Amino acid sequence: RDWSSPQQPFTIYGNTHYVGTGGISAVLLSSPQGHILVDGTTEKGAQVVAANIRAMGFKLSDVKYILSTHSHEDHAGGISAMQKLTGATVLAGAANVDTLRTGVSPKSDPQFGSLSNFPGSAKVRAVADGELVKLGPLAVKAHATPGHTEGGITWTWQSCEQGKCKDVVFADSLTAVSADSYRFSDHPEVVASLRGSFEAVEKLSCDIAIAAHPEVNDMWTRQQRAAKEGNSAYVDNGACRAIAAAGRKRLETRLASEKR
Ligand SMILES: Nc1ccc(C(=O)O)c(S)c1
Ligand SMILES: [Zn+2]
Ligand SMILES: [Zn+2]
Repeated sequence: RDWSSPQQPFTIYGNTHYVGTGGISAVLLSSPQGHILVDGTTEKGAQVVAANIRAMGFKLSDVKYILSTHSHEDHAGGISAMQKLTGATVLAGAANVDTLRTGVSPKSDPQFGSLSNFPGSAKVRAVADGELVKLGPLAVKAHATPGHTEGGITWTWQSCEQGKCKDVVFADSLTAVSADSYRFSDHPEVVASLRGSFEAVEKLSCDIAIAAHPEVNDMWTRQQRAAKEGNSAYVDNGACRAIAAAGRKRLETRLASEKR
């Protein structure tokens, strides 16, 4: 389950398909009028994501938007390659646009000093908090969830099967992690951003959460459960509350560790 590893794709609910690697989520939201891809995985992973989309019966040229959670190599490293293969427009939070274009994270990032660069993408555009991305019948909402990065976005939509619908959340990372030289306690904007994000995420309408690191919401345990129980195994309307709680715990543990 490495970040670049092959992973046979699978449908989670309705027109929501997992097309990522063994270790990094990517989702295709499909329609007869064209598709939206969420995240690219790693640079090597782009070849996995591309093959996975085709394996689910879709054409790369029909992917019209690529949505970015955040601009680190594990989630975004494959975006540039996928953008070239698809012709899609890449959408991201305002403060991560430059990072996606250059593939270099800025000094505001708590991990700055310890991050690896990744390939810069063409056709990157900003979206605002609350903004709707529409493609034919698809409607995906952007939710600003900064803190791990300034431009982090958590993306939400509804998928349906014969009129039975579920709220799906592609949850950005909410993790307080840094270079050795960084003190969160010295950076009130980052702390406040993280805390606002925990609050936003624990309030989302959230039947099915797909975390950018899939194990954050136990994707592989759920998939194994789904073999007998069906796709209700992915459904858990407390999952966003739980992702937020774990984010809060990681930050509180970190701030305690920093006390003089
Ligand atoms: N070192 C870390 C930890 C956590 C994440 C994350 O996405 O939560 C990343 S990219 C890097
Ligand atoms: Zn990250
Ligand atoms: Zn990550």
